[PDB]
Amino acid sequence: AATTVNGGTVHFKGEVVNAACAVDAGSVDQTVQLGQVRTASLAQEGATSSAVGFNIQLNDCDTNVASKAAVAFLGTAIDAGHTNVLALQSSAAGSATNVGVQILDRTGAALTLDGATFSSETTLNNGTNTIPFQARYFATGAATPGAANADATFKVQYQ
Amino acid sequence: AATTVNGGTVHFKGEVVNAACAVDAGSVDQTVQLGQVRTASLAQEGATSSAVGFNIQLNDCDTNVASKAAVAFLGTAIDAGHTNVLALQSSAAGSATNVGVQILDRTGAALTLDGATFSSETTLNNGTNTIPFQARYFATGAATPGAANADATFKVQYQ
Amino acid sequence: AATTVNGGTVHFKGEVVNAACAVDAGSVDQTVQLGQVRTASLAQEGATSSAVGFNIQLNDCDTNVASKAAVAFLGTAIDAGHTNVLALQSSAAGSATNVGVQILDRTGAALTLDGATFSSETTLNNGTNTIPFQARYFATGAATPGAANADATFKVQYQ
Amino acid sequence: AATTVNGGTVHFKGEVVNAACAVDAGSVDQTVQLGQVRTASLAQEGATSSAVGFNIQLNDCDTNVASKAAVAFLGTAIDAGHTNVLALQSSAAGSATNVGVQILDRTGAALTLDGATFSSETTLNNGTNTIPFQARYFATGAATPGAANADATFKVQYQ
Amino acid sequence: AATTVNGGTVHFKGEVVNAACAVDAGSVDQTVQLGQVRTASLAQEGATSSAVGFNIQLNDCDTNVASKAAVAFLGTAIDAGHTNVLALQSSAAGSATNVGVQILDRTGAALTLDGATFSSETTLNNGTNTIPFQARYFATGAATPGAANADATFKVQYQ
Amino acid sequence: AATTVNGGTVHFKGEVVNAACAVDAGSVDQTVQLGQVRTASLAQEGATSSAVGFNIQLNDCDTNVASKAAVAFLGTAIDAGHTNVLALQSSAAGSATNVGVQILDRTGAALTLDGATFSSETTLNNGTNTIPFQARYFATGAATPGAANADATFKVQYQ
Repeated sequence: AATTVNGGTVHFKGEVVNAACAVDAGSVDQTVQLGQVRTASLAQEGATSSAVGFNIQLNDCDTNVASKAAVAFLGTAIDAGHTNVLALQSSAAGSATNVGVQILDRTGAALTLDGATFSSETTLNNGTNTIPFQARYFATGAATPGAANADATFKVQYQ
Repeated sequence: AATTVNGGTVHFKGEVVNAACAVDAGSVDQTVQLGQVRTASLAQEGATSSAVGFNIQLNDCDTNVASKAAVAFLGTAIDAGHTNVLALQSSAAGSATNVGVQILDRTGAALTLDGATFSSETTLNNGTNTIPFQARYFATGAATPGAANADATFKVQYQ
Repeated sequence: AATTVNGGTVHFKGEVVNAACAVDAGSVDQTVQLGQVRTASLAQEGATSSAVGFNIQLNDCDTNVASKAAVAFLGTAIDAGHTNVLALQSSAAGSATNVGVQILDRTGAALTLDGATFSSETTLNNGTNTIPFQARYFATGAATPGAANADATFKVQYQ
Repeated sequence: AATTVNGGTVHFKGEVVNAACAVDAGSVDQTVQLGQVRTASLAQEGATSSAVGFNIQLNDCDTNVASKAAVAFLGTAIDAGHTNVLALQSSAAGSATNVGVQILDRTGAALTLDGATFSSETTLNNGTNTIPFQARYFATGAATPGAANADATFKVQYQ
Repeated sequence: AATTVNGGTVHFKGEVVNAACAVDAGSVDQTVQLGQVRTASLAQEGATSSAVGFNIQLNDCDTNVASKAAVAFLGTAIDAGHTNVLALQSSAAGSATNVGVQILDRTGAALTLDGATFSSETTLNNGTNTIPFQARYFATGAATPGAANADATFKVQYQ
Repeated sequence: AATTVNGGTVHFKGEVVNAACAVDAGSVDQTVQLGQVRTASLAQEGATSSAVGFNIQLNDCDTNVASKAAVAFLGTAIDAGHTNVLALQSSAAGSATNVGVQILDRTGAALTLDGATFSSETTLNNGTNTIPFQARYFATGAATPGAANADATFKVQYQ
């Protein structure tokens, strides 16, 4: 009485890289919860809210190949005058206006979202590594209620 | 040289609101572990179990705009006669029956899961605020072994 | 050689306030051990047990800004008829029944757990100040064996 | 001026069982921090390390229904001849080699990770209960630097 | 004027039992400082060390319900041939080997750490009672330097 | 009968390193409570509050492979000219402004949070070792009430 049935399907995602380190499986696709923000704290150009931090791990590093590392982000800018601010993208209607998302480097400086400007270097050691990062909102004009979600991709430079 | 490889993706979640307080990032989406409960403690209609507490945190409050707040929950009722009991929803097979989840206010009273009846008001103060809540199982009959998971959403009224 | 290895992570907790005093580090989050109690001493409604003492310590107080302080406690009541009794919350099963936790002021009167009614005032002095408090069990009926854990939050008023 | 705004989502997790006791909400999903271990302490097959303890707590126990309890762990073995040694799993790259984790019973003996061989029985009493356990590393050869995380599941027998 | 500031959190721990006596708050959870021991005194199997005393205090005892009391200890044994010796557990590294902790009854004998074999009975009187105990090291083989932390739990059997 | 039921999941976390010592399980992930601080003590740039101490514990040290150790910290700075000040990150709504966190060394000097500038070396001994550290707030300007949470990571050099 075997009583064999059909179970389903399993999908595997991965990548093979020729580099000194390998990005951790928990950092290739992660979601950061920023939380709600009051419009009273975003009332003029240049106003910023508080910051939320996230990390990127590097496994199996080898210092005999490379000793430094840097991360550069790529995404859609809010306009041509603010090249370091992300643009919100949730749906056709519902997103807020005159607001964006900034990414702060290890030195507290905003990162240009062009995919070529890399962050500050960080010395590595054999084994696991961690590179800190922060995110925050950045008002451009008068903020309005709505949703605020954004996506971005990053690349790593070992040298 | 300077080896560059592809990295991953980062997804940002948030919301902008026009209110006197903002929900904390750790309270927008949280899970509560109720733990196991014996069927012998749920034998007849109206029987309950011990409660488990969870909190909702409000940040950056201002008492010059509003001085009180209330929370109303929304979810699927278990029956037309039990409007204040949630219904279990995990999968198509392998869930308990004749049991539900109740949400208790800070006055020990059950909350109607219609999204309109708000809980008891609580005086706020400038800065961080916390609102207590409790959850417990409610039996509408004879309990049956199985899984017990539920979901609900809340809204905040700043009166 | 050097032989550098990965270490760990350190988390820092704190708060910046605008008031005459500041809560001590050991009083921000503390645990009070009530100890066991016999059901024979809790037989009917209104019965109480012995009290266990705890205190809140204030630091860097200044008498030129404020002169008196008071504390209000917020928590989940046991029912609508007993607003000064805190409800137990440990897990889904294994908690005692028809029993709660009462918090007594330095005057010996139980405080309502609504976050608005403050305790009796106490004159302060420059430097370190401590405010005494007591906790005891309270029975609303025939007590049953089980666990008895509870949590509460407090706010400080500087009048 | 109600000024109602959207909040968030709450997820509830639990289970209903027909047994003499119920597992504590704090023991259905727990993390054990083993800490770092030097490679010099793991040089040949069969070499172990120091132990770290963890507990499983049972609530609302009834002696009439049952008087003894035992558990059995299920997980992925590291090898065909090492069925009592759990295999590490953290990511594709960056994990220690030739080493696993062992789960010791209250009699100091290892446990087969097949989900069928239960541990030594323990007498119960009415109310809460605690069962002790220990975990340690186990070398199957020359150890290699890396990360070491693992997972397992357990079941309870109320004989 | 009326500056209100958020404070902190208070946690209460306790238990309600149906028995003749209740355990004092100072004996529910306590730490015993054994101090350092030279490895020269622990050189072969069966070697012991000097004893360190600790007490378990019972409150509100009644001589009508019960007349005598006894306790049993439950913990992880060091080996299958040594069932009355605890096993050291502090971390994955830096712990002593071939050394365990032995608990002695008021009669001078060592108790088995199975949670079923209770110690010698002790006559009680109305009011407060204390039960003496002693702890010492026990060498299974040749001692090695390291830490010697341990933990255990006890149950009281009124009769 | 047996009446076997389902339990839960156990998560094990650890690391295997090739170094002179190993970090204790209690020091790889710890929380430090700083307590509240008044804005009156943080009014100008360079003003500092009191200090709170914490330790990093090393186990199973060997004095034949290495004799001295050092610790370097990594985190997100608050400004380009304040590389020795850590930035606050709790949420996107409520956090103190112009206030950071400094990490002092056993020499009393602040450490640069770049992950390369190690602290002052300390002589080790065979067995357990402890390295002291202190943390404090640092004001870059006029302080603002809010939360003051922060995180950081460290690495060890066994020179």
